[PDB]
Amino acid sequence: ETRPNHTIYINNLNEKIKKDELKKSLHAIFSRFGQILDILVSRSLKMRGQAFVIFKEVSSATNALRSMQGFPFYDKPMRIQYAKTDSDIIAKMK
RNA sequence: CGUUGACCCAGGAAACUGGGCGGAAGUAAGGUCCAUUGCACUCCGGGCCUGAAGCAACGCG
Ligand SMILES: NC(=O)CC[C@H](N)C(=O)O
Ligand SMILES: [Cs+]
Ligand SMILES: [Cs+]
Ligand SMILES: [Cs+]
Ligand SMILES: [K+]
Ligand SMILES: [K+]
Ligand SMILES: [K+]
Ligand SMILES: [K+]
Ligand SMILES: [Mg+2]
Ligand SMILES: [Mg+2]
Ligand SMILES: [Mg+2]
Ligand SMILES: [Mg+2]
Ligand SMILES: [Mg+2]
Ligand SMILES: [Mg+2]
Repeated sequence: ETRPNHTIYINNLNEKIKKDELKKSLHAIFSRFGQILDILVSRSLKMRGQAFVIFKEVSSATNALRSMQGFPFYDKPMRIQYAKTDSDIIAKMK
């Protein structure tokens, strides 16, 4: 939401983009900010235009957040929040 | 779809078994047109057009 999460929630994503290449482009732009646990993207009716990237450390998520906030990606301005709830791996990876 | 195999994973002392992995399907995916600004982590909106593939080989449609 607005409380620092390992995982950022991105939206206003250009839905015209194919799935894997939407990752590929996302994973590159963001891996700069730190180790990246995974990137989830569905093009379903209600999951499209949105991506979850999960970082190892919280600080990576935080830095990725404000730095990239509101920038144009594929001709559309990203909106970034902290994700409302922790991504699954965070537990599973224990 | 069948047979004989490769490789990964789970179980098993093992033999092997299951999945990954085939005619799958007008599915995935692609173009367009509509509709959606959507908080998820076991697919998964609709129309038209186009349209695949198991990892290898052979056999069969
Ligand atoms: N998809 C398939 O069933 C492939 C069969 C084909 N005859 C082959 O040997 O590869
Ligand atoms: Cs085994
Ligand atoms: Cs198999
Ligand atoms: Cs469509
Ligand atoms: K048996
Ligand atoms: K098989
Ligand atoms: K088969
Ligand atoms: K399409
Ligand atoms: Mg064993
Ligand atoms: Mg087997
Ligand atoms: Mg077989
Ligand atoms: Mg489709
Ligand atoms: Mg259709
Ligand atoms: Mg073949």
